[PDB]
Amino acid sequence: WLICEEPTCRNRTRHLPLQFSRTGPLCPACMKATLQPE
Repeated sequence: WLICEEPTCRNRTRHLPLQFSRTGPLCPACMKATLQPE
């Protein structure tokens, strides 16, 4: 899941310019962990 938060979940912030995959059924609450680094 560390590979999820930093590289792939930062690319889910590239979904945030669109914001329909805000909910996103892939990983349990893993975009806020990317902000523990950002």
